[PDB]
Amino acid sequence: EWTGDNTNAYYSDEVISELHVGQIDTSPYFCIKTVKANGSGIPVVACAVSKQSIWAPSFKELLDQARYFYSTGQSVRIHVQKNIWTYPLFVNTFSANALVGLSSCSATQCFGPK
Amino acid sequence: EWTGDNTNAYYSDEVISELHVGQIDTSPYFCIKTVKANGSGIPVVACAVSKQSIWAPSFKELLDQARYFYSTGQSVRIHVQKNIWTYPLFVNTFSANALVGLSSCSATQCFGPK
Amino acid sequence: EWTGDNTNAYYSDEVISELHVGQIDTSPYFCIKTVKANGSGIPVVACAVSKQSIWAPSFKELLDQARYFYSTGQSVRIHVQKNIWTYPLFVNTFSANALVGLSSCSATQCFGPK
Amino acid sequence: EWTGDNTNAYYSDEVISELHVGQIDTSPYFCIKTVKANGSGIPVVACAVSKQSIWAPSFKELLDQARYFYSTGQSVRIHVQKNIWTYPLFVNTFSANALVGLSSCSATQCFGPK
Amino acid sequence: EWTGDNTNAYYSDEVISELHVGQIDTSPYFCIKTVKANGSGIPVVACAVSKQSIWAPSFKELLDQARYFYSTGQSVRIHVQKNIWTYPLFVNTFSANALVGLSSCSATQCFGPKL
Repeated sequence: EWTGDNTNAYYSDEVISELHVGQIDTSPYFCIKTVKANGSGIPVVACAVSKQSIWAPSFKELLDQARYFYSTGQSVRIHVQKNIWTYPLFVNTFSANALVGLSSCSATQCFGPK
Repeated sequence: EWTGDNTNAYYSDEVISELHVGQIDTSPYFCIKTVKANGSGIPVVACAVSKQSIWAPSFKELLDQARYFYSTGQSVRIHVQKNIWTYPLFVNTFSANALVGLSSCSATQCFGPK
Repeated sequence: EWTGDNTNAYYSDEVISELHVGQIDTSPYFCIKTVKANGSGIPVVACAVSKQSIWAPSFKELLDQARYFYSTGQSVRIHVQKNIWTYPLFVNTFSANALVGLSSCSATQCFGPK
Repeated sequence: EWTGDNTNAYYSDEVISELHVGQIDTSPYFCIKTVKANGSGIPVVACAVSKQSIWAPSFKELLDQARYFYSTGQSVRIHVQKNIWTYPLFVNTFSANALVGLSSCSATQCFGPK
Repeated sequence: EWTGDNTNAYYSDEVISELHVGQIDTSPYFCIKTVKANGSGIPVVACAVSKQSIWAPSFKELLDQARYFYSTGQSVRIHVQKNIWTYPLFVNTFSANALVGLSSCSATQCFGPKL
């Protein structure tokens, strides 16, 4: 598995606009909301859940990095794997996307897989 | 269990105004105090205790997130479970509320369950 | 045991003026110096020793919180247990006080036990 | 082995211009892009993979230090070992350089091996 | 052993002017360069190596603290044990000093062991 696998989805030139932390079924988790920096498009929602999914090893790295990029409001590419979380009420509040990666974006390019 | 369960309570458009750390019965703990950004209402007090209650696994995550929102002073939704802590001098100093989640808010919406 | 036990001492409306990190007998330790915000009185010195005493589990939490309040210079309540540390030159350089809690005091009262 | 070994390469007076975090084969990883502070030359790309290569033990230290130097925009010397990473798609997006060390610089010199 | 043992050395009112992170012989390490705030004397270099020397338990504590003091530029007292590291090339680039403690200073006194 890799953040960059073409079975994962990504969204470029986004800003993390909201951050949430909680717990589900013994797992601390966090979710982020991101919107296009130019103000267009539809928001993206993705979550990371501690000890849950193949992406569990990266939970702390992603939490720390989402925190940083959130605090600067800088433009980023968000990488997700769709249809991972299955609790329907959780999915309805947030989404089923597992967050799998984060890349800074310049005015010209995003530093990550495409 | 989930932050979003309707057996938990929540308060929106609050700011973390005080923060305390300590230890009880060999467990690190922290408490926060939040007030409405607009000055109305009464304060919310909630505590997390590192090896107590079902919310134990997210102690560190909530401590780090509470520090972040405290240092920025931004408006948040605080999620609590009432009537958890039982030590009377502790409850009277702070409250019986366990802290179970923190959601950032924009001017119009809070990014978390409701 | 609890930060708020009446066998412990506390000093309100202080600021953290100095911070030291070191090691003794294979244990990381830190100490802080605090003074009344208003200049009155004498300083308080207290240390946490990572591997020693019932307060050991709270070492990291206390160090992280000591660092943050040190960096802001905001008013705090410092909570200590007196006469616990024993190495004579250590006590004489610093003190025999264990640091057992830190409360913010940005308001009328400090947010912690008294 | 050592960051300063003959058989590693280094590039001085660089600024960390991009940062990416992800996961590959159960291992969190991060990559950075650096460019010369004075605008000259060609960008350097280097990655660290938490469970892989002889540099694995330093993953957390390098991640934290890369993050700090990124957040400050300050001039650094970057040390890499060439031809480490093998997954072709990964190398194409980023590079095969393993990050093995970061050194801060002043105007004239960098504090690290030469 | 103790940071404050009189067999250790210390340098008061120093500014942490450079910082380096790397790896050696399986261990993450970091080194710092300090200079007297008043401009006098010679720079001090000291290093901490994860899981090496008696001071290994304090590696993360000292790294975090060295980062903080490095980022502020404030005046500090640096405590070292001399002649600890033996890698020849490593010592040539940096020094043999193990970092064993850091103390903040006011303009008139450092909050740490002396003598």
